[PDB]
Amino acid sequence: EDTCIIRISVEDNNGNMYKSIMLTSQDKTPAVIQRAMSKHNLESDPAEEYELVQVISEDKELVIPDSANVFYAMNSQVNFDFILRKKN
Repeated sequence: EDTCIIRISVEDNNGNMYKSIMLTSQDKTPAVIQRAMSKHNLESDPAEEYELVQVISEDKELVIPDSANVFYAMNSQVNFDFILRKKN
């Protein structure tokens, strides 16, 4: 129970996949941002250098780090896929 695949690619490329581990069910903020970035070896922290966007469905998208698992707080929604890219 409580399980979802979380993917994170902070390096352009609209196809190249980076992360996608279905951890138990709890992770997102800088903690997860490091598992996908610090892991491979690309940009770090989605602060201002670059931004991300968690696509869900209907109307539920997140952006910028500090996302404290914003999702299980009250429920869930299909799988989790976050795409990040450089910025200013």
